[PDB]
Amino acid sequence: MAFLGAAIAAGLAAVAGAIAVAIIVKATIEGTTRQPELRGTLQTLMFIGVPLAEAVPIIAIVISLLILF
Amino acid sequence: MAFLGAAIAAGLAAVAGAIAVAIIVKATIEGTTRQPELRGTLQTLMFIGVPLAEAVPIIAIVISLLILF
Amino acid sequence: MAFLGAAIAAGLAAVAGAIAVAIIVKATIEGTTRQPELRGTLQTLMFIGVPLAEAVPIIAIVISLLILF
Amino acid sequence: MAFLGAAIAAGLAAVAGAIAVAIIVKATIEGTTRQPELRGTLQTLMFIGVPLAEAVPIIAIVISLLILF
Amino acid sequence: MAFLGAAIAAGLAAVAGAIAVAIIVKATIEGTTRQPELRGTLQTLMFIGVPLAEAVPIIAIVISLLILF
Amino acid sequence: MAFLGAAIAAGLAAVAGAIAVAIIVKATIEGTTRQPELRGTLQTLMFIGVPLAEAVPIIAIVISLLILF
Amino acid sequence: MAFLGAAIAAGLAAVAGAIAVAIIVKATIEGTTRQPELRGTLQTLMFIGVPLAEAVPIIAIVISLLILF
Amino acid sequence: MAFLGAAIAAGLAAVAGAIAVAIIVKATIEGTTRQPELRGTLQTLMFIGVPLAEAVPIIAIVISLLILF
Amino acid sequence: MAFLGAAIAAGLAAVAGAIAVAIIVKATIEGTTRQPELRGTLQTLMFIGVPLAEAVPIIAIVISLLILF
Amino acid sequence: MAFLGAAIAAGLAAVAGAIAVAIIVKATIEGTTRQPELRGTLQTLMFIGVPLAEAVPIIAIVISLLILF
Amino acid sequence: MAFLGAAIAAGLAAVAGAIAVAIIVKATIEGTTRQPELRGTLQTLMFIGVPLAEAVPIIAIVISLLILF
Amino acid sequence: MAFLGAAIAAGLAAVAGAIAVAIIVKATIEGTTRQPELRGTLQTLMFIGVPLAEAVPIIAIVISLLILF
Amino acid sequence: MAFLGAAIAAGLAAVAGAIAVAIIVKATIEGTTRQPELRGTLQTLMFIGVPLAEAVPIIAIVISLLILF
Ligand SMILES: CCCCCCCCCCCCOP(=O)([O-])OCC[N+](C)(C)C
Ligand SMILES: CCCCCCCCCCCCOP(=O)([O-])OCC[N+](C)(C)C
Ligand SMILES: CCCCCCCCCCCCOP(=O)([O-])OCC[N+](C)(C)C
Ligand SMILES: CCCCCCCCCCCCOP(=O)([O-])OCC[N+](C)(C)C
Ligand SMILES: CCCCCCCCCCCCOP(=O)([O-])OCC[N+](C)(C)C
Ligand SMILES: CCCCCCCCCCCCOP(=O)([O-])OCC[N+](C)(C)C
Ligand SMILES: CCCCCCCCCCCCOP(=O)([O-])OCC[N+](C)(C)C
Ligand SMILES: CCCCCCCCCCCCOP(=O)([O-])OCC[N+](C)(C)C
Ligand SMILES: CCCCCCCCCCCCOP(=O)([O-])OCC[N+](C)(C)C
Ligand SMILES: CCCCCCCCCCCCOP(=O)([O-])OCC[N+](C)(C)C
Ligand SMILES: CCCCCCCCCCCCOP(=O)([O-])OCC[N+](C)(C)C
Ligand SMILES: CCCCCCCCCCCCOP(=O)([O-])OCC[N+](C)(C)C
Ligand SMILES: CCCCCCCCCCCCOP(=O)([O-])OCC[N+](C)(C)C
Ligand code: NA
Ligand code: NA
Ligand code: NA
Ligand code: NA
Ligand code: NA
Ligand code: NA
Ligand code: NA
Ligand code: NA
Ligand code: NA
Ligand code: NA
Repeated sequence: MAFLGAAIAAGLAAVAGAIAVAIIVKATIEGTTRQPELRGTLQTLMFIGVPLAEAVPIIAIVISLLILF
Repeated sequence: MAFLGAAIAAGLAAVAGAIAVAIIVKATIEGTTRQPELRGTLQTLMFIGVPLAEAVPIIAIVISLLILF
Repeated sequence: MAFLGAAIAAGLAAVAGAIAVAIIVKATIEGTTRQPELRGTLQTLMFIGVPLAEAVPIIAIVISLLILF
Repeated sequence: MAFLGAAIAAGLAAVAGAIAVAIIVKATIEGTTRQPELRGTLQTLMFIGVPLAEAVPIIAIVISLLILF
Repeated sequence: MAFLGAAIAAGLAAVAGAIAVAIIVKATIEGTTRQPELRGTLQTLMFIGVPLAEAVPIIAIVISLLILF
Repeated sequence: MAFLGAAIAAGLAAVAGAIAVAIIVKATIEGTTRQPELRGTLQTLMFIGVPLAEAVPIIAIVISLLILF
Repeated sequence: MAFLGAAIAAGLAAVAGAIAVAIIVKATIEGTTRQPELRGTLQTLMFIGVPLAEAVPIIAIVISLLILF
Repeated sequence: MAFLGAAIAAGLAAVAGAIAVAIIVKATIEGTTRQPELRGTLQTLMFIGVPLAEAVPIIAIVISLLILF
Repeated sequence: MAFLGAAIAAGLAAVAGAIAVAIIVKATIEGTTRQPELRGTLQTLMFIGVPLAEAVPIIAIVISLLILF
Repeated sequence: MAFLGAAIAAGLAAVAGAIAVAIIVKATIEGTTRQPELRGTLQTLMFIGVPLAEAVPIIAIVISLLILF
Repeated sequence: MAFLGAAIAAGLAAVAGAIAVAIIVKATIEGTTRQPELRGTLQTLMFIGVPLAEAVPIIAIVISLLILF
Repeated sequence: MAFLGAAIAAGLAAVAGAIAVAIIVKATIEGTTRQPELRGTLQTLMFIGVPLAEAVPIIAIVISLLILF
Repeated sequence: MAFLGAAIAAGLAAVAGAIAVAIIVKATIEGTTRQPELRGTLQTLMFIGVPLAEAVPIIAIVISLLILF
């Protein structure tokens, strides 16, 4: 039950984080394609946004380990 | 049952928080691409919107922990 | 059952709240990118809309805590 | 089964009400962007539509409370 | 089972009624935005349409109460 | 089992009836917006199509009552 | 088991019939809007098409009652 | 199990057949609006396609009745 | 288990078959509408494709009957 | 367990196969509509693609029978 | 359990393999239609891509068999 | 439980790997069609992306085997 | 439950990572096709984005092995 729990928590967090980053990274690739001169502005948005999007997935991962220990 | 509960809360919280942020960050990246001159305005919307979107997912994380402890 | 229940309520409230805020903030970012003069106008709608969209999710959070305590 | 029932009613009602509101608010933001002279008219539609959309979710919340108490 | 049933009936009715109302209201807002002269005509379609969409969700709320009591 | 059954039939009937009506009403709001001279004509199709779409959801509500009583 | 079965059969039949009708009535409303002189023509296609789409859902409703009785 | 099986078979057959016919009728309505001259030609394709689409659902309904009786 | 099995095989076969045919017929209708002079040619693709698409659903139907009997 | 297994393998194989073929056939019909001179070319792509798309669904059918027998 | 296991690996691998191939082949057909001069190069892409898409679906099929045997 | 596990690992790995490869191969085909001068550029992108996308599904396949042995 | 747990974590991790990488690689390909000069800029974004998006999926894989061993 602890195993199932930890797995569901880890599993959903993986999906959460991976898709979220992918959406953001795509956005900056498309924007950069549209406006090469905004490369740096766009990249900084990516670097701010990724951590924000991974925050709760990371927490859920931690909880996943707490369930396992 | 406590493990499963906590996993579900954290897992769904992860999905909610991560995707929400991505939608918002993407919108911001796109907007800034269309209108570089609006950078700051759009970044303010991001910084306001992100916390607002995280609020309930964060509360569900607190509940996930209350279930575990 | 109480743990499982508390989780289902909080988890679903997280999704509901996070996604609804994303949709509203994204529309606000988009409206503003399109018509920068309506920046304040669109901001006011975001500030009215968000509490409205969070209302039921927040009540579900309370019910979650009630199920738990 | 009461906890599970309460949660299910409350969580679904939260998804229902939050997303319904997001859709209505997003329409209002899009409409006001295109036709700013109509902001009042549209805001009235939003203030009518929102309560209408929240009606069954709230009754489900009330049912969630009856299941608990 | 009475609790689980009542909650399933009420949860689904809320999803049904709220989303359906949102869709209709959105349409009315988009329509009124394109053709402001039609605002009353469109509003009458909303007021006729909303009760029709809510009809069966309301019946299912009654059934939810009949199962609960 | 009766309770669970009645709720599944009522809840699915609600989703069915509410969404279909919404689809049909949206379409008549959009059409009326594009071709206001067709107001009456389109309203007639709405009034024909709504009962038709509600037919089977209503039989299922009846079956829902038969399971409860 | 009979109750569950009757509910599943009737609930799936309601979704089926209601959505199918909705798709056809919508197509009819859109078509009529684009070509008002084909009102009768298209209305005939609706009246042929609806019974065809409703056919199996109605059989499933018969099976629902056979299961209930 | 027989009841639940007959129900799954008939309910899936209803979803399959109603949606399938709706897709085909819609195409026929859209085609006729686009190129009204082909009314009869498209109607023939509809009359050929509807029975073909309905074939496996109807067999599944028969299997439903075999499971029941 | 036999009953449940036969119903899953048959119901899934029905959805596969009916929707596959609809997609192909829809395409043939759209094709014919755009290029009336290819009527015969597009029809022949339809008569080749339906049997091909229906091939595995039909086997699934045989397996459903093997399970029953 | 063997009946439920055989039904799952077969019913999934049916959805896999039917839908894959429908997607390929539709693409052939659309291509032939747009470029009638490529008829034979596109038809050969269809005849290579369909067996390939069905290879795994077909193996899943064999495995389904191995489970029954 | 062995049976149910083999069925899930096989049906999943069937869905994965068929749909992937359908997407790749549809791409080849659409591209060949737009730029027939690239028939050979697009066909090489497809003959490289299809096996790569099938790699893990085929391994999963091997596992399904180890589970059975 | 082992069989079931192994099957969930391998079937999800199959879906994951297959669809991902299809998305990438499709993108390669569509781009080469728009810009045949870049067929080698695009193909190098494809040969880099594919192994990356398969990394985790391949590992997950290893795990599936560990579970089974 | 350890087996089932490890499989859920590894399988969800595979879907997460595969799709995220694919979305990103697709974006890179589309951008490179639209703007061949940015080839290297876009490729760097891809080499930053991929490791990022696979981070949490990799942690879930690690967790999958913990659960197993
Ligand atoms: C458990 C299932 C996991 C996978 C669920 C689906 C994964 C894919 C999610 C991403 C889908 C949406 O993409 P996107 O980049 O926002 O497109 C934006 C397109 N524009 C450029 C026009 C804005
Ligand atoms: C349980 C697993 C759940 C997986 C959830 C995955 C959901 C991903 C949804 C992301 C897609 C939405 O993207 P977005 O930025 O709103 O743009 C959409 C509108 N435009 C393209 C025009 C901008
Ligand atoms: C476990 C289940 C998780 C569910 C996750 C579902 C994610 C849904 C995300 C929805 C994102 C899209 O929103 P939106 O901007 O209103 O549409 C865009 C419309 N425009 C084309 C006008 C821009
Ligand atoms: C279990 C949790 C489920 C969460 C599901 C969330 C889904 C939210 C999707 C809502 C999408 C709302 O976009 P829409 O009204 O089509 O925009 C159309 C705007 N234009 C008319 C300008 C194009
Ligand atoms: C259990 C979770 C349930 C969540 C379900 C969410 C469903 C939301 C679907 C409704 C999305 C919008 O649709 P609509 O406004 O009719 O069309 C869009 C209008 N245009 C055609 C002009 C773009
Ligand atoms: C239990 C959860 C059930 C949720 C079910 C929600 C279903 C909502 C989808 C129905 C709204 C769709 O609107 P529509 O008029 O077809 O526009 C679609 C956009 N076009 C007109 C361009 C096609
Ligand atoms: C549990 C069941 C939940 C209910 C599921 C709801 C499904 C709703 C799907 C209904 C979608 C409406 O399609 P349609 O109007 O034929 O397309 C119109 C396309 N054009 C307007 C661009 C031509
Ligand atoms: C349990 C779920 C039951 C409800 C499922 C609803 C499925 C709706 C399927 C789609 C219904 C209508 O789209 P369609 O006729 O394919 O044309 C769309 C493409 N065109 C715009 C070119 C015409
Ligand atoms: C009951 C549970 C299972 C229900 C499954 C129902 C699924 C029905 C979905 C049928 C949709 C098929 O649309 P179509 O004609 O290929 O057009 C698609 C054209 N575009 C891709 C360009 C939009
Ligand atoms: C039990 C589960 C059953 C699920 C059944 C779902 C079936 C839905 C399949 C729908 C596939 C539709 O794709 P398509 O028409 O090839 O794309 C058309 C795109 N263009 C027109 C732009 C080329
Ligand atoms: C449980 C089993 C359910 C299986 C249901 C699988 C349904 C898969 C349907 C997937 C069809 C996707 O088509 P596609 O190639 O992306 O075309 C998109 C056309 N354009 C790129 C031009 C826009
Ligand atoms: C059991 C679950 C089975 C799920 C099967 C999922 C089907 C695969 C996903 C659907 C196909 C996604 O096509 P894509 O090339 O990414 O976007 C479209 C490319 N354009 C930019 C041209 C629009
Ligand atoms: C077991 C269930 C597994 C389901 C996995 C299904 C995954 C489907 C992934 C398909 C997502 C494709 O999004 P994307 O590449 O951003 O297209 C964006 C194209 N535009 C920019 C034109 C919008
Ligand atoms: Na973008
Ligand atoms: Na945007
Ligand atoms: Na918007
Ligand atoms: Na509208
Ligand atoms: Na319409
Ligand atoms: Na239409
Ligand atoms: Na059509
Ligand atoms: Na077509
Ligand atoms: Na592409
Ligand atoms: Na892109």
